[PDB]
Amino acid sequence: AFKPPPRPDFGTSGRTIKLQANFFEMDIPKIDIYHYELDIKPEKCPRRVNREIVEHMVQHFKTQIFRKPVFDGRKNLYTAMPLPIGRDKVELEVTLPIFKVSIKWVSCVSLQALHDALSGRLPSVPFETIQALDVVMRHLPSMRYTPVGRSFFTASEGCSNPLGGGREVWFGFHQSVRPSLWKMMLNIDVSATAFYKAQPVIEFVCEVLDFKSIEEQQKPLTDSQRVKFTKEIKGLKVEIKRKYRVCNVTRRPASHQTFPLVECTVAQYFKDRHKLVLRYPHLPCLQVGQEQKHTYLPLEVCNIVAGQRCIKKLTDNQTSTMIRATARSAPDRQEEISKLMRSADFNTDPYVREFGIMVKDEMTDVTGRVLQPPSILYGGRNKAIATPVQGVWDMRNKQFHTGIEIKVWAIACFAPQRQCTEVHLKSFTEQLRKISRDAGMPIQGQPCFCKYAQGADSVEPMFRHLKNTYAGLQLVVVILPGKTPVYAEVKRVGDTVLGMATQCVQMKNVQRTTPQTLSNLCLKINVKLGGVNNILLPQGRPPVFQQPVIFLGADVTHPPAGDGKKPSIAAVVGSMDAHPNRYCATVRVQQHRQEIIQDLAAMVRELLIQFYKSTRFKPTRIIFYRDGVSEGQFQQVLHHELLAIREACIKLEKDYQPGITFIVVQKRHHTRLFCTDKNERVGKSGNIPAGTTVDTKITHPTEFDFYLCSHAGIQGTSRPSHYHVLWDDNRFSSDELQILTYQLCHTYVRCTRSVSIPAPAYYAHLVAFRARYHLVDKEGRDHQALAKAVQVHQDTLRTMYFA
RNA sequence: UUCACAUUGUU
RNA sequence: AAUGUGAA
Ligand SMILES: [Mg+2]
Ligand SMILES: [Mg+2]
Repeated sequence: AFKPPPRPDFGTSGRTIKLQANFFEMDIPKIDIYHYELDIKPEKCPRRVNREIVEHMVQHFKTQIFRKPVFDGRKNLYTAMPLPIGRDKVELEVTLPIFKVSIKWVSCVSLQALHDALSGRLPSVPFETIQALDVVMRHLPSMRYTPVGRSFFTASEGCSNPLGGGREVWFGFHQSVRPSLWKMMLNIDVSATAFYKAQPVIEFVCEVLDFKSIEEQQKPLTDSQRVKFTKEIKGLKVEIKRKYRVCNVTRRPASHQTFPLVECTVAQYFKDRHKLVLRYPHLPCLQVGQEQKHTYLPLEVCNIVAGQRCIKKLTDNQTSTMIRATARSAPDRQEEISKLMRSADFNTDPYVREFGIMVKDEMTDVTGRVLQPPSILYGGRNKAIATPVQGVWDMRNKQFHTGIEIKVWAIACFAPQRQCTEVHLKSFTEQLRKISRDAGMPIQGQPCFCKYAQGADSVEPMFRHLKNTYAGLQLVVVILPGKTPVYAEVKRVGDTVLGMATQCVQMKNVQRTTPQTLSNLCLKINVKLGGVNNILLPQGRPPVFQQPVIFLGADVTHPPAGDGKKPSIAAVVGSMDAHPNRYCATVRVQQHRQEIIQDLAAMVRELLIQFYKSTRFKPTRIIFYRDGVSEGQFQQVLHHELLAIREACIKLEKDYQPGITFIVVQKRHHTRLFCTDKNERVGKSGNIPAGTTVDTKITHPTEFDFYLCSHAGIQGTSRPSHYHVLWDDNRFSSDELQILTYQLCHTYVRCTRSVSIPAPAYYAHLVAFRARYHLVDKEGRDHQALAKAVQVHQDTLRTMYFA
């Protein structure tokens, strides 16, 4: 239950395609790097400050110690050659315009062993070596650019990309060192993010408060303005030589604001001590440093410090500007990455030079294979077969495999009548019934109930009435004016309080209908009512379907940044037929920002029981798609969760041991794939075609992983999903697993398109999202409360309410 | 809330 | 959540 299976073989299905990857081959010497531990006192210093300290230590003690070491920013120092220190732990006094730095030799890192690991010779890739290489490649840019995670950012020279509110777009790149079947690879991608302008605080005030000039406000500021500004600058760093974090903004103007020196004002203090007359004394001051102290600084003497990323949310306009700034088609992105790498000068990096490393300035050529899409089987009387072309198909002249006959339904319109009239509702009903009839989901008549309502308060009593009054009620269609807290309430009542099927529609989609919109809407409706939209062509499925098999999807969605308290949400879905089409859901609230699904065993047990209830089979196989786990958590996650699945099986039945395949689905990596041949590009975005598969050259040297871009690239540059097999009792071959995954990408019911991840994982996402909606504004006893919030009604348990 | 894709995620 | 590109 510990180590990931070796790659069984290489895929052979599908026609070849020439690709380029944003992986750049690295030359690594055979020598041994030497690793030393570093302890810096005081120990609370920022990583930047630590790097500065070590740099200064090397420059001040260059004599008879040390030539060019690299530092990870905390406790790790690597050197290409040994240091005249042996294993001795020495204490160095470093004074920087006060720091005690102890150096103890830890170990040796053999790059030769890494060469053994990249070949077949060594079973595993030694992580210490990878980390060493990463510290090497990260040393220089960490002190030249602004490090953000594994990326680096900078103010692009010659360009200004203002966002408003004292913010601008900084451009940069993700850089990571990764082992491959081929060589060591430098993964390089371009990115952009919001940073605070390094402008005077006065101009920051002007941009925040919308002043063209500071003279627009000659008064001391309204409380609204002072608060609006306080919320913007609080937490940011300003300077005068001296760095300060802004903890507050004084209420009183600099002329009036006082402090004890006996009391003295700020304006006066800057007159007497600094010979400074304040040109804007009517404006307030910034309280900096410790908030228990009384250090107040005028706005005029302060600048926003450069290199501070905007953590706060961007406004709608700032976001629009951001997207316009960073919108790149696939070829445009390929060229920007290439331009970046050619101008990067990695091989002239003195620290890269010290460790004898060479980096190839060209993208790696890779051969992909474009898998054939599955045929999609429909129902009705004509039993049409749809053939996905470039990851897309449609439902024109097609009927659902199993269409629900709708006899009893209602309409609840929370939109104002003056905006969404009865005529609109009637026309909408006619159109929807036409489309529904075409799709094989006949809405046989008019709704038995159609009334207007207002506010969330009216939801529960209206729904309670509906459930009491109309026997055999199948659906309530809820018309919403737009973004409103009524949606969350309709879902709370419907899914968790009364167990009623709802379908919400925006007012604008009722006022102006299109065949396509109504079609997709009919997809959702048919699914919610227990229907089967379509199935994979039975004879076109891989042989895994010859025995009972269940498909599980799992995801943990986490609370937004700058948060605590809000729980993480874990969602697991399971297939309930042989198609596979129908799914059931399980969802739990859990510890804040925990990736490991805590209650997995119980969830899986539920899903297995329900599977048996639906199919009268016990799965001989369990295929588990696990979204969002990064490499650094493979071991922990697999250890807990695999054992959880096994436990769920054992407790269900003595000696019930279905084979488990554990795949990690990853969409948030930095691997990009591009068409080498321009004539292979698809659409306006110029992306690789749906079905593109890569399991060579840039993948793992020993393990079972692959890239599958299962979706059509509509806009920007596609993200090919990465699949990493952490465990496989079923002994899948690459071909069968890749084809299975791809086919699963075609079973997603909310659209007639192949999606970017297999339907189970996507459904898991939808479930966690709905749970987020159930928990809106609700976040021992509190865990019980939150658990209750996400617990769906009994009549909702066997449904696809999350569609 | 029709949907997918993509982006931001010592004063 | 925001913002874009699109679809029978
Ligand atoms: Mg997740
Ligand atoms: Mg959106």
